Amino acid sequence: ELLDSRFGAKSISTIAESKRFPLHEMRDDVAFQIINDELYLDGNARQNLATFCQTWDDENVHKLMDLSINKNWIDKEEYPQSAAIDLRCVNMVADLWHAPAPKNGQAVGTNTIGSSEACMLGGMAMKWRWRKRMEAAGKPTDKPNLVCGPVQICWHKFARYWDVELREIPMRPGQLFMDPKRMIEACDENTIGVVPTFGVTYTGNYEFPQPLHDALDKFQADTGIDIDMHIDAASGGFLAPFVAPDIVWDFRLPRVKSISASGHKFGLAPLGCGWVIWRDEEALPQELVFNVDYLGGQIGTFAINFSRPAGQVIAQYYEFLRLGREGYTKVQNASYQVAAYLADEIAKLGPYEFICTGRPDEGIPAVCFKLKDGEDPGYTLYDLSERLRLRGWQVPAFTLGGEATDIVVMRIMCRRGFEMDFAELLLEDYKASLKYLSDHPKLQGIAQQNSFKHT
Amino acid sequence: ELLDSRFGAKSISTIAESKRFPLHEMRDDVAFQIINDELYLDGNARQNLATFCQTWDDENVHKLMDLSINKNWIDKEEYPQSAAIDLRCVNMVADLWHAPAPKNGQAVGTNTIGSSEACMLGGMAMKWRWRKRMEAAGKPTDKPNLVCGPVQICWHKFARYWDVELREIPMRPGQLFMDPKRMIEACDENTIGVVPTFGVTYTGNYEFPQPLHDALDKFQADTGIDIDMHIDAASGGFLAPFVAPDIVWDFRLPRVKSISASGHKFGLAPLGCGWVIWRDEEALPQELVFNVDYLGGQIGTFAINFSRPAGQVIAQYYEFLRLGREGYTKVQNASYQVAAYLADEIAKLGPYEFICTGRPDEGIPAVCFKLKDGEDPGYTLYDLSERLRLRGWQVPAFTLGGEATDIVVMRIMCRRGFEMDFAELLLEDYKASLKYLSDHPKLQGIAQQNSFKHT
Amino acid sequence: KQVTDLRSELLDSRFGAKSISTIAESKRFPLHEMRDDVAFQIINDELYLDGNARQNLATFCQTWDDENVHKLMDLSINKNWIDKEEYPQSAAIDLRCVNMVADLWHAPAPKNGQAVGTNTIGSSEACMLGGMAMKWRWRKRMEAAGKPTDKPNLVCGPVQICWHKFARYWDVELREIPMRPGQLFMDPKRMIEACDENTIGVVPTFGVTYTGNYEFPQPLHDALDKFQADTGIDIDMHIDAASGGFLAPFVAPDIVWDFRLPRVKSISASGHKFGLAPLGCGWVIWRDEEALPQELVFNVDYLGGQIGTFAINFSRPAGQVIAQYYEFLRLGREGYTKVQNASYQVAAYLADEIAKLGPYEFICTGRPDEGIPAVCFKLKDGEDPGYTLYDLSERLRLRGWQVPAFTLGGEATDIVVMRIMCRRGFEMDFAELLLEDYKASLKYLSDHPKLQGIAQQNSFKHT
Amino acid sequence: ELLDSRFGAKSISTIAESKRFPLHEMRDDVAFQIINDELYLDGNARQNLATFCQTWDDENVHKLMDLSINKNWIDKEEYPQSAAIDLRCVNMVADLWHAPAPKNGQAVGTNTIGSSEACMLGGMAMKWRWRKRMEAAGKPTDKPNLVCGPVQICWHKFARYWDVELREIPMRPGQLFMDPKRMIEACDENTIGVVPTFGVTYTGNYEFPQPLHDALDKFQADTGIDIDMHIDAASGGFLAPFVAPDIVWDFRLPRVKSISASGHKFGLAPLGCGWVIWRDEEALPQELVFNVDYLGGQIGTFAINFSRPAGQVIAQYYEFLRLGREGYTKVQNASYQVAAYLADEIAKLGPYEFICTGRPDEGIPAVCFKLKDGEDPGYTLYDLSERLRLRGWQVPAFTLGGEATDIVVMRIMCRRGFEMDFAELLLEDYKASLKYLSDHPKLQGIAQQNSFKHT
Ligand SMILES: *Cc1c(COP(=O)(O)O)cnc(C)c1O
Ligand SMILES: *Cc1c(COP(=O)(O)O)cnc(C)c1O
Ligand SMILES: *Cc1c(COP(=O)(O)O)cnc(C)c1O
Ligand SMILES: *Cc1c(COP(=O)(O)O)cnc(C)c1O
Repeated sequence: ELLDSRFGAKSISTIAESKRFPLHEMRDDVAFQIINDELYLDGNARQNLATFCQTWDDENVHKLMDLSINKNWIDKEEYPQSAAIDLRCVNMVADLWHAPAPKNGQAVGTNTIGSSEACMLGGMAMKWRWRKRMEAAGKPTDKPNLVCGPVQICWHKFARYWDVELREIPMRPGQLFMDPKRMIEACDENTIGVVPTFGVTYTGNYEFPQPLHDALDKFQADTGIDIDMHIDAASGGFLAPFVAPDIVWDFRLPRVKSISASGHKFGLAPLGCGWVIWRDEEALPQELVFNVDYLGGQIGTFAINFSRPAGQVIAQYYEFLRLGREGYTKVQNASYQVAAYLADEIAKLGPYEFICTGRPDEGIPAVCFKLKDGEDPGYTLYDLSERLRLRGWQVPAFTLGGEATDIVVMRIMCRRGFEMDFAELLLEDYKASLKYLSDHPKLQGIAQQNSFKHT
Repeated sequence: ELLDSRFGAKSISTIAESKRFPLHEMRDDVAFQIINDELYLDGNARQNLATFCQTWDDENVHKLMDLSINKNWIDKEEYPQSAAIDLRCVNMVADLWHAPAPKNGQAVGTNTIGSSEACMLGGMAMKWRWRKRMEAAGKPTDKPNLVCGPVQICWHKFARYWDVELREIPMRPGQLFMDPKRMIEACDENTIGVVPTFGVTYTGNYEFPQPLHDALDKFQADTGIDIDMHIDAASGGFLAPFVAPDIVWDFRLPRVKSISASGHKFGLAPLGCGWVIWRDEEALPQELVFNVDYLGGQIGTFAINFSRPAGQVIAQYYEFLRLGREGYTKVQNASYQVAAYLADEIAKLGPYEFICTGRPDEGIPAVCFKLKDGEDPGYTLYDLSERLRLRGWQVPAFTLGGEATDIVVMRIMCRRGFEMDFAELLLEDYKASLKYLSDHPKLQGIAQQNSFKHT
Repeated sequence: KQVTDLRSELLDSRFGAKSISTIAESKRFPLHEMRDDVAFQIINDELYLDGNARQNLATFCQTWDDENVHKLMDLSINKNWIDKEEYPQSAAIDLRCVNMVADLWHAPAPKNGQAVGTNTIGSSEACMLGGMAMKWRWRKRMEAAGKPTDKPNLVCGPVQICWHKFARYWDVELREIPMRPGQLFMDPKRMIEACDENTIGVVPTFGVTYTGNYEFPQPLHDALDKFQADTGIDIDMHIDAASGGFLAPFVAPDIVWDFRLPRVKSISASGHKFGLAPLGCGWVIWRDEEALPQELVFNVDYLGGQIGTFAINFSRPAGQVIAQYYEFLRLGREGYTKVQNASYQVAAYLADEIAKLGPYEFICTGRPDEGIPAVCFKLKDGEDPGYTLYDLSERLRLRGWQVPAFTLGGEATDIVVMRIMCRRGFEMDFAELLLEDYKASLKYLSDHPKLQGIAQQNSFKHT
Repeated sequence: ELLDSRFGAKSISTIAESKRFPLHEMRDDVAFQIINDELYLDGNARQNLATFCQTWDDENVHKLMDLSINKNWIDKEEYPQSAAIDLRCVNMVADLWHAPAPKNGQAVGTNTIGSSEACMLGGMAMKWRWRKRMEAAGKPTDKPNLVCGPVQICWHKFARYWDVELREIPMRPGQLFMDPKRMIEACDENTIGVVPTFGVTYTGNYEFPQPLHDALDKFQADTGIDIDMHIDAASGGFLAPFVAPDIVWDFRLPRVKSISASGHKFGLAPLGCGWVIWRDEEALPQELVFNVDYLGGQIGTFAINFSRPAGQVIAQYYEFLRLGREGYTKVQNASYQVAAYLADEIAKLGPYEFICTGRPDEGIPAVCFKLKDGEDPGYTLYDLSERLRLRGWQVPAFTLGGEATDIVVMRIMCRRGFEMDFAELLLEDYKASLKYLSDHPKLQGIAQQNSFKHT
């Protein structure tokens, strides 16, 4: 019966006998080749403008990852040097965010797999601080709520997974984020804390912690209710410090007790890297820290994951070391330049409304636009997305949350390796698409599938 | 002024300015070299018998991991084929654990970073399942407890972070594990479930689910109280199915609603891979599952992390494809023969009483022993542990938990790579140590430091 | 009543097939073939048992990996050094090194364009070549004089073991000036005493293996000149510059030790020590044509005329010469100075810092004008700080560091020293880490008094 | 002014500033490329039929040699595993040559850089053995001699360096080797030993040690004088034990007290590896062995070299383990079948007389032939040799020593990698050279340069 043209031998079908555990062994390199070949069906992401996550390859990151394939992060004993490098990073990130100079030399924070993990960790201490304070006073502590904006999905999880009532201030037309006013309306003694999104996923815009900080101070005076903040700087955290160092959002704000960020977003780390830093020893409840015994003393951890590769910490460190402040500033500005240029060029092409023009002071390096209300140029942005996909380009169109469920937007993400010249290409394909849509009016209204929007 | 003999130029110390974010850029290949050089301080782990995790390099895994560096586990859209390989592995693991053949062709479960995340996930599902049952019966739900043996630390965490009373049945002399009787005294209507550890971290013994299962059956008959189980098969999950298949521990038992294991332990997968499988649709409360829109429809995920590499999943598949049931049976067998050899040989070298002798029907491939009571051979197992460390071997000695807190043990872990030849090297260095310790009596009692134990 | 499913043969977990032991029948020559990749993987796997040497502070030899050196070595795996015909370009490179090394040591300008000297495997080969050369030069001078040649002797200081061998193998009587407290080196006075009409030569060691100090050839050279005026005995030197040989000419070029001294007839050194050559490279250079007795040089025929060799080894790889040429070429005078300086800066820092932590007396504080980049110290006399240097070495080993504590020779058999060697790739950052581990160790020994005096094994001291 | 076309920079010449030590730095890659480029002027040896040494590249060997570039043979302490391997080899080789089973489980021998060092060692042991014995009898030990045959240059070296009178028995027409009768005549009380060369460099025939052994037995019966042997098995050492094991040449013969061989000749190791084995303990004088101290005991070495790579020993081991007896037999026979084929075919091409035709029982895989006396086919072997070179082939013609100064031979060496297909091509170029010389009668007797002949 069946032969394979690669091997010149009897066929082994990954798609049959994929319902059960395999019975027999297979020659090693044959297994390797079968799998390798089917990976060619994966995209490479170079033409993907939806994703936040690092997609550019650096030959040096590959080597570091490869050496670190078995280095256990949780094993501080066998891999003391990796452990050291980790602790360094914790500090360097702490510093980048203006955390108070730490007491003994070592800042209160931890590496994580991503911002998802950093956030629940952020959330758990937030809930714990609120709880303790609340038992102290002698009041019920069974109904905690969290106040926030158009948060990324992980916050919704935390909410459910931790039994916290989520008051997400709903998106609405010409009022897309958490403003002072609607925040204060959602706060009372049962609020564990307020979570501004420093770099909203859906739109790219910054939520500005400073106006929000003011309203929480006035709140305290008025009601004697003290409220903390946690900044989800999933992408913000490695942009602002460099391209807008005078946006005050970080630890410079006394209410911020912790900040998290994805290193594998604008932090230039490979996939698998996240950070969270607490203001000081006191932001982090001791009941959450578990001290594990090892050979030269005992290190306490607050983390969900246990064993895992230390590869990404080493990489993150390598980016940190090679670039520095000076170097990050050049990288991030390169991207803002591309975003900005795309924003200026895309306005010329249709009747668009910009939620985000890719400006260092308003948000991350991303262009995000919607069709001007009740204007009809002969196509939806879904339709336009589709023509562009026929050109290799993943540019997502979708609907926003809240009360702006109505609105369809397009969002372009300018990450590292999307240089000016590709930008150029995109625009040539972008125009080609308008022209084709123009010449075939029947193409209007047909596509309607929301794309992957969450990272 | 300071210079470096690698680079014959101005010194760049990573230990100076290691507390703040660096200002200036560095040549990319110097930064790489600086970090590469400092990783040689890390152990290669080949002589470490403390860890459970994979440390054997295989060129084909290295290659797969390297291709997979930017592949996003959470992005089913752009990496449609990794998405596929992940779904197969879920299926294949379900099968391995005797999951009821899945109704629509896809088993209920999910990849994870490790058992840590897989156990919380399972724990969460326990807590919700129980809640929903009490609510229905109109009863209070404020005091949930979990009943278990000498569990790996990850469970202490679960209890803490999710407000569950952990009834850890205490280790005691001649009574090291969770027995049916002590298990029953700890149970009540608030018990969200029982967790046997099918491969105890501290000693290597299996807690056999079957006797405990009987006890719960009798308990339900007596009280009306229906208690579920989740098996912590961290190591046991990829051992018994192959070398001891008629130990009845898995979904063959009606109460076991979910199983978890480490891919990076005896799963043979590289660091950062774990599995959890649920019996059927009803073991997973829907409220826990979050739906993400993409282009080809929408997928539901129950998972703490978000973005993270697909490398591991793919490597874990390669393992499955290349080995099969046949393959793994031989691989696990090889380990068991070594531990057995070691336990049989070591029993001759001193007054030792074994808690674990590395037999496939008792536990994982590990040797675990303590000094006989009232016998004094002229050294403690800490003393021996240090002599060994001088000849490169990491053979941990530590003390047990609960009421066994008195007991010092030494535990030798046998994993892939640790072949009979090396076990021979180890025996020689063992004997040489016993001899030096014998000629140098003064050394007795000096070392007293607990080694990293939890994995 | 059973539950397992087991196979009745030893299995390997790597290959999922029958076990094959390296330990069983490693006592006879193997009978059967094995799959190549399996043989490779078995051997490679048991090489992870070797140290990587990065925290070895005992050894002199080069241990830092450079990607370019790996590639030259790999290209040269089959390049036979002795085959001047097939590898003529390897042959010219080798010649270029000899010239360069002569220039570096102030050998008088070669009359025909080529210096007198040869590459070797290491200093060992070099010194015996040097010693045969010395022995023969003497021999001839005495038969001319019609005096007996059957009782030769050699006069030197605390030499490296290789001179003990030379002396044994070649029936030369060894007059080793013994070591002794506050006089650890072959001084003018004592040298003179051992010398008579049977002394083939004097061997000063430019950079001592045991401590790291230079014996300074100049003062010994003056003693010898004075010795000739008195007795009429004309005595030659050969300098064992095993490590000094690539240090001083860059960081202390006014220390006069080389061919600027007329009694120096040959110098040897190890390329794979401070030469920055990978393992397997040495050099001996002769002052000139007359320094090398014609009877030692064997003339081999090859296609483009005939070359003469003075070597113990024959067939062997040109990998190291090529690599050592690369070093020479990329670094140059400008560069070696920098590289070498870096290392001296590490020794100097280690010494200044280590002094602060206990009752030590330093034999060698790693200073460009006194010796190589090495710290050597002993415990002060009649002082007990609560450990011996042996014990400290053992706690230190427990953190990965191999820092040798051993006894010295001659009459300082009584004295125990610790010796740190700073070589390329042991940078200031590491030094730091060592220090932190050294303090830790002190603190551990302090809290554990019973530990004192138990350890007494000598470490490998010889390179 | 002057520029380099490779780097579009100022020229840097290696033939200029290569009279004195360079003054300046140079970029690391530029140096690399400069040297690397000139190495293409070196030949690859694939077409060189002069050399005995290993020239065939195997990918597995490259990798091991590259792992061991820093691994110090003399540093038993830092590289314990290499030390173990090195020792295994001494045993394996010992076994191979039928040494008596060693007392304490470790044969008396050592790895060397080559046969040359290996003979020097054997050499000194011979002189010492004789010195000791003669002192014991109260006799003069100032006039030692060595009896031997057409030795390789290392013995001429040994005789000079260590003041021994070399009594070489000279080759002469019709008798090219040390025979029993001329052996006996050169022997006396001052003979430190006899050295038969087990595979003569200049012709490829074996000197057969047995009928010499007889002569030494008969000699001792008559005179009372006892003479020992050392076999120079540079090449034959790793041929005979596989293709012709009942040639009695090794430790079977009681008077053999040491044997030496080149690994990098027929023992298949890369350049830089030799072996010398002693019959037992007593074969090796204790004054020759130096005892270094190290941390886990003390090892006595006997060797001229100190620090050097262990790369080749590890390589040599790899060749032993992967090939075994069965493998080597196959390997070497293939070399002989080429040799045997060349001899038969060359024969058909003109008026030659053979000294050696590549038979397993007479010598090594080598063809060696001279012109028939008083015949003139129209060229000298020197002239043939030159044409052969124009077609890329190194095939040495040269004269023999002593009394055969009159005889010019060609010697073809058949080593691993010179397979049947290349034999064929050689012939096709041999045939054409002969036709050219035929057509150009003027070329005759012009060339007259001896080739490198010594290995
Ligand atoms: C992408 C995103 C996340 C998810 O973070 P991961 O690193 O992908 O786990 C969380 N918060 C925000 C604001 C995001 O944009
Ligand atoms: C090691 C271990 C764990 C932790 O697993 P990771 O895969 O390292 O997250 C959990 N449970 C048990 C029983 C273990 O042995
Ligand atoms: C290292 C050393 C030697 C031996 O050199 P090798 O190249 O290792 O043979 C000789 N003399 C001195 C002074 C040494 O330090
Ligand atoms: C080449 C050769 C030698 C020399 O040994 P090397 O391995 O080249 O150092 C000695 N004897 C014979 C017969 C040889 O052919």
